[PDB]
Amino acid sequence: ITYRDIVVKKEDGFTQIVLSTRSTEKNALNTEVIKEMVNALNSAAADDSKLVLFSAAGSVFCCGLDFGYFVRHLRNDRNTASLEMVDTIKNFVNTFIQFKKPIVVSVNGPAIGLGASILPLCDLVWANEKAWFQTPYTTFGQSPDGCSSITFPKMMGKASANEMLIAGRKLTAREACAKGLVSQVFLTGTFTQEVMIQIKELASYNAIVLEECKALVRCNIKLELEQANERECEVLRKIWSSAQGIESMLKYVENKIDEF
Amino acid sequence: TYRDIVVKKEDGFTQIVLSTRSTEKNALNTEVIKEMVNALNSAAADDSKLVLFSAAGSVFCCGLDFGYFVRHLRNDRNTASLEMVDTIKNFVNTFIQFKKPIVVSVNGPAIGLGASILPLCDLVWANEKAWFQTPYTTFGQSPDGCSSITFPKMMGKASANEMLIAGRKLTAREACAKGLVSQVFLTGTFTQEVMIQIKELASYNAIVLEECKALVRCNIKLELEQANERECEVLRKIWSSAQGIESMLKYVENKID
Amino acid sequence: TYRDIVVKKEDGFTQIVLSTRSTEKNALNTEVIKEMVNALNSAAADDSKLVLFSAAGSVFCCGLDFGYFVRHLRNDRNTASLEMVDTIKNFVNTFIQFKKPIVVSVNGPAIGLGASILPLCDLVWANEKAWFQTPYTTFGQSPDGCSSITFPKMMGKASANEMLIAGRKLTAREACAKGLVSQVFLTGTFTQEVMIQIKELASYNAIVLEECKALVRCNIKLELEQANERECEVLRKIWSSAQGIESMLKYVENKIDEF
Amino acid sequence: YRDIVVKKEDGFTQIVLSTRSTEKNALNTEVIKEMVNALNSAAADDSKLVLFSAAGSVFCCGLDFGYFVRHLRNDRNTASLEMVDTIKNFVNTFIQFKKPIVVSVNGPAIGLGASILPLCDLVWANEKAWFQTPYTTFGQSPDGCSSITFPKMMGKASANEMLIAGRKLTAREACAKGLVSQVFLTGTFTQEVMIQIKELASYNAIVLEECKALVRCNIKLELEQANERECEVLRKIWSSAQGIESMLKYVENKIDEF
Amino acid sequence: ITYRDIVVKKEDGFTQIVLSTRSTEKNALNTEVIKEMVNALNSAAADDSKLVLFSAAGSVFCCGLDFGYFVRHLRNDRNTASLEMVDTIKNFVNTFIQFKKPIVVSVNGPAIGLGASILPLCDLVWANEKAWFQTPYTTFGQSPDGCSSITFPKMMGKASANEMLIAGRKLTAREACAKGLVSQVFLTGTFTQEVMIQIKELASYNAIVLEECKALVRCNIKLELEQANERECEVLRKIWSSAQGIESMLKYVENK
Amino acid sequence: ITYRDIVVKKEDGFTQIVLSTRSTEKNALNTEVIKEMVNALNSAAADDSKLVLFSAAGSVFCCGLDFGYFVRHLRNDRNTASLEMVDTIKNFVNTFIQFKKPIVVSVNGPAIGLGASILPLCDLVWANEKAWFQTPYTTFGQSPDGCSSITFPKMMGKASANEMLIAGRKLTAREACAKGLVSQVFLTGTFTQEVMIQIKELASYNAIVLEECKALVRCNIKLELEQANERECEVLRKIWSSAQGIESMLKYVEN
Repeated sequence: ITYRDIVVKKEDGFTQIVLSTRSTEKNALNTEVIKEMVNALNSAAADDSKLVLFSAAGSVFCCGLDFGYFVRHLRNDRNTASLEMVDTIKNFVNTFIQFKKPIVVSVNGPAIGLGASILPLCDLVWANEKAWFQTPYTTFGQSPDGCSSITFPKMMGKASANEMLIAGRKLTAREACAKGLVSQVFLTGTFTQEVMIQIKELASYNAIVLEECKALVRCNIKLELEQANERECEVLRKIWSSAQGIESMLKYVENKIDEF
Repeated sequence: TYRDIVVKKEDGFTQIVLSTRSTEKNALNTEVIKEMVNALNSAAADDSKLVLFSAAGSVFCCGLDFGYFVRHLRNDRNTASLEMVDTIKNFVNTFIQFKKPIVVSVNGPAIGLGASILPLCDLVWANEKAWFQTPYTTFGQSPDGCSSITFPKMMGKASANEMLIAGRKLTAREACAKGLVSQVFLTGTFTQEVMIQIKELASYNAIVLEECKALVRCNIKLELEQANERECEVLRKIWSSAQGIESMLKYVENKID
Repeated sequence: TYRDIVVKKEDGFTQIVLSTRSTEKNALNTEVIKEMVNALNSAAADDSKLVLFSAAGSVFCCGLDFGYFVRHLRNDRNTASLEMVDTIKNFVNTFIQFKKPIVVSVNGPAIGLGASILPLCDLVWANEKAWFQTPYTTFGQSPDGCSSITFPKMMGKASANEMLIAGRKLTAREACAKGLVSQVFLTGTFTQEVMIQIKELASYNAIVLEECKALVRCNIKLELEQANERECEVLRKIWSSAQGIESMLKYVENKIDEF
Repeated sequence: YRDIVVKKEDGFTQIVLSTRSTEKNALNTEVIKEMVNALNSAAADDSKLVLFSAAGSVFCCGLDFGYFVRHLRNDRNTASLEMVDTIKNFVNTFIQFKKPIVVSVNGPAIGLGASILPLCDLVWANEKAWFQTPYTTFGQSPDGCSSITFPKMMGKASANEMLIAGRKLTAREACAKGLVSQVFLTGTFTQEVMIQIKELASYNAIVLEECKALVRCNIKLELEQANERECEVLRKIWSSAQGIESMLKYVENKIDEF
Repeated sequence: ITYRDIVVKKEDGFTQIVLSTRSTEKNALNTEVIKEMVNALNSAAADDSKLVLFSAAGSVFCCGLDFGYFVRHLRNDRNTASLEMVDTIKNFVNTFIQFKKPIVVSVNGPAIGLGASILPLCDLVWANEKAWFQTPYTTFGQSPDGCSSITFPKMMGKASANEMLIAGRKLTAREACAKGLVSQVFLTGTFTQEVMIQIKELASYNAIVLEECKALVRCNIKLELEQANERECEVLRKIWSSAQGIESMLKYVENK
Repeated sequence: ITYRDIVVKKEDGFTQIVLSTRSTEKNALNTEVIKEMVNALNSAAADDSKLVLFSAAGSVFCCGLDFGYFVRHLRNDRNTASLEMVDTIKNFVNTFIQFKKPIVVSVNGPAIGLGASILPLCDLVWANEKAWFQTPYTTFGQSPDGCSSITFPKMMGKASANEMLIAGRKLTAREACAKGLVSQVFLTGTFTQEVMIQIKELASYNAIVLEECKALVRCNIKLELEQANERECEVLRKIWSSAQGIESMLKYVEN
């Protein structure tokens, strides 16, 4: 397949999946982009690669959900649109939870909201030093997504995780790395060649050793991730179908656009 | 009316301030614990969105008042160690069961039970001059406040044992890096800043705040409960023994602080 | 007397010092493992309040002696990998089951099994010059020592995989920031600070120390047991396979020690 | 409430399934949300326990497939999402319920009407009632956590005779298999149930609730996990062409044995 | 070692522990009786037996906790006494949980309360047809003990378990056998000789095989039992340290 | 698709595997018969049947492991042979654990040791009324196999499980049905007739539905079964490579 909003590049030993949106700005996630992503992942699961590189094109890595888009739909019909909304997010998150091959994610810029919370679901997080990370859930008017309700407290402690989850604090690549969110930081000048050279190193390893490393790590966390996803989504379906949650989303979008 | 605490009902939040009169340095006796639990029970049932837990004086909380407790253990070992353990369990569980977010503001040193309760709260705000220690092996006790699981969870077992076994102190900056503290505040503007930040938190959607806490507390709650009971059972055993009382007396007669 | 370790029964603590003769740079063969288990079983029964696990020489423990195990696998794959995997499993379980606190002293590189057993101990005291690696992808192996769960628990999944999959080395200070090491020492005063702090710990209440260990280890023990079993099950599969034998044969032959 | 009758009494609240928007106490969306509402009220009131019973000749024939297949056939995607959401939340209300629930079974319990019974605490059945979970006849995988609760009370082989083979159990054989906990004679079923409920309502409220809590304790998470997995599967079956097809076949062909 | 409330017999291949109380009626359990049992259980763990036979003398196998005894102590100081009471129960129950050899329990009279809830902790339950079984906790005014909050639902399903735990119903030996509580029912006439024949048969088996069958079975459920015992005792302590809980026990003992 | 010891029938909606040994007595299991079953199951898994029917030919179902076969091997080389034996049992048992389609088992006569202990790993168990069941591990001189150390207590309680596991108890088809080991009992005259009617009934059901019921029911117990299989095999390895274990089997075979 060729995609509207993503580019896929099949190499020997690895498959590249590049978020490069056209129907949204700065790699925002709407329904269509998400189904393309899940589609590219499913295919990458089945091809002859040993691992996947998840990267993004342009300025930001992923700004998360496109609330400007979703708020129109929930305003039009909140009970249908939040069912669909929440079902596509859950499916998205589970695609990461279920993925058998290692996923290296390569972060070129800002990762926000759902663009940030999916990161812990991959196997290696490689950040450009100029990227920063935020899950401003309380600004959005939603509770956590992407299993960040367990993965953040697990990697940074509950207090530190709540600084992101409740207080909506941003983290530089180096702060995210210290808190476990990011596993390696790269100098900006040579980011993509350095990522390219390290990815090819990983692709030269035994495929079975790679799958087994990931399988063994994934054993005693997978059911926790499944449940967090299920629990988060249930909560989001009741918030996004509520009068306050819609209003909150509206309020957020009107403010976001109101700047010079 | 409260002898050892102050309760301030503010817009969207309730402030409980530790300010002891029956103890020095905000130390915890059974009486002080009782007040805090009741204050917390009241705050949970009121129309605030969250609780700010802070303290007054040079110290945040130096933990259990062992000078007070050792006297009671020497009177009646079995009664006093049991009441002591039962009141701690209840104290700890109140934090574990609490549905509203609790922000804790630490303006000075937090020692022993004063530091182990902090992981049970939602955010930990610390003055840069605050420091942290759980010198259980100096006291002559095993962990309290669930710290036997919470410390290993935030910092890994080794770093956690540096505190639990080796009795190491952490600066607010070191604690922040180790996950005990979530934000360090500058000394000059400490109280005004904490108040600005709590008010902004109290401006957030109440349901979003509770759901968020509910989703986080969710896969840890039973472990916390199990750990609280296990911790308290070991403490009752230690504090009812001659060896345990001897340790407490050693600490009270030898301590310099 | 042991041919690969020195045991110093001391006042309130027992020292187990890895100092192999049958292997180079404190590598682990079947004999070395067996002695360690012996010493740890004896130390579990003495009236020491705690164990200090140290080493002698320039390296702490470079992990599995692959030059030793490779011909042993090349001979009798099925039984030999069972032996090999069972002796590791037992070595690892001994740490998991140990009731007394273990303080480990690291005065050089800990590589592979030499590094993955550290999270099973209680305090990790490292010379600033010590470094840490689990280069599993280079060995041709899946994780061992329960590192499949312990590493992601202390440092998070992604940071753990930098070690487990990407084969990265950590300095003492970096290992400390990531949970693996609990105290870094200056090289000049390392062994003397370690001795004075061990004796301070040996002066604490024996019951209190045993109870701190029990409560901390409590909600993680079955996870460790299950992860050990699961990892050994996979290692039997890999080391008894054509490609896993070759990977080991390739490593011990191509390897040029950076320690 | 259109479809249920609540009867608070001394020490216990009775909730009677008595549908008028459906036949034979079938569960449609309306009926389910009334039941959840009534259960939530019962949780908040001063009763020590709940009696869940039914009016008419059938206890509950489960999902009203005639009602649901109309919705599924319009919009597979949205209707299967809504449908699974309402069942999950129904089932979850039983899972989370803190007071003992005694269920009084007066007639056939079928499909979801039998799969909820193990989520209650005592099951008292008329000797003339029978039990069936004909999932393979409907064309669905199990619901109500019966994928784990049936194997747990009677072993997997016997559970699959219900779940796969579609076999009926009399009240007596359901009793031997642990699904029913007491069988009563038919003539004065309601009189005898009522005296035993009054006996149970004489017990300490805290003791009753601690007994519930200590049992539900061991199994609550497994129940939530089974509910979750089943609903995931049903979302896939009911939004598929095979699934809709199976449900229409069922609705159109052969009518009721209750 | 001599005991006042139990008789221990070291036979060839098995040890027989007989509950035969002198300080209680109907083989009721008070602190000292429980202590003597834990002691004889530890001794039998250590001896050369392949397995233990657990039985009782008299018309009643075991009527459970001696509430007359305990209520006196709880009256004095409920706080302190409920802990002591709950800790000796926990330890008793844990002694069965951790026991590594097979225990065969032989029941020739009513087993009531704690007297019945320990049976699922044993390995084989052999009962006279005239034996019956009851856990009338709601009559006592307590929540479950002996791990019965998980052992009864796991053997009979939750609804059937609650007919015992909540409704306090009695099961005949036959009914308890159909429910998995009893594993073999014997006709009354030659009950003890029949039991003795069968225990010697079991003792003929390889000791390691016997210990290994037990360890592999117990392995899957050991934590759950320990946690059940933990929760149950925590709840019993808060019931027996309350006004309501002492009232319940007072009423029960007075009515008697 | 050719087998010495089993007849496979790729039928309409279902595949029937018939145990009919020649290399052993009474459908007994040795390395080769076990390896044939595994291959035949793996093939059934891959074909377009919606379910598997596991039957046996003649008057006995399966008397379990052939100890006359195995004990010569153990005596010859206890370490190698006890490991080989334990590895093939593990893979056989795991084949049942991991199986995605329902398996109906048709039990025509006695099921003994591993012949009875695999029964709980299947989904439906239909027994001729004259069929009986035993797992006499304490007579063989071994610990449990087939996951029966967890599956027996989960279906019947721990006490009734040890009647079988420790006490050598034999269940009639009726008692086994009452204990949850058998799901249906069929009167003698009409066993094979009825089994065939009923399996055709089930093969008329939706394939995905059948596979989903199996996946949902297995879900909850999968890891426990795997851990029990691993655990049992470890202990058996120990017993079968010990003098007392070899002594036990030898005695059993001589008697």
